[PDB]
Amino acid sequence: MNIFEMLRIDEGLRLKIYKDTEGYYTIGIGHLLTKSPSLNAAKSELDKAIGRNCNGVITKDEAEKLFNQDVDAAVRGILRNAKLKPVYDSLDAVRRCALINMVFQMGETGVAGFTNSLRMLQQKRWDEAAGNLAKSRWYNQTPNRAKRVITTFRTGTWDAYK
Ligand SMILES: [Cl-]
Ligand SMILES: [Cl-]
Repeated sequence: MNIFEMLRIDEGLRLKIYKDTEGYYTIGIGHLLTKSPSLNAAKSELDKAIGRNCNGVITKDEAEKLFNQDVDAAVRGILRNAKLKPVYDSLDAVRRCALINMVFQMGETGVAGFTNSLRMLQQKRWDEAAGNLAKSRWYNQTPNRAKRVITTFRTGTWDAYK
């Protein structure tokens, strides 16, 4: 199991514009297009992103290309962030994937806001961090996905995805 297989399980694959769990315009493998309410604002963002007139539809290949960018952007953003980098460096390979997963979903700023949970991960207090992380809107909004990520951090194994 690797980061890609993990996110693909969590986000799914859709070749046509759709609305995410929060009502936003998305495509492919969890690629947010716009928080605006317009479908047209989404269709324009999409074409800017692909470099063609897509009219709201893309190929698998295009979806993958976007996914490669997003994962890379997520890893670079963690490494660049003063709050996140130290956490990432203190972690083992499995737990590292769990932090990337959060960052891809919620953005660097959002994750950087879980101060307390971040401090406990850095301290290796697995049970207590799992417990604090569950106390969030994130967990209340997408419970099955958050539980998967949380188990990843508690255990250090790929059990939830298996
Ligand atoms: Cl809460
Ligand atoms: Cl969920």
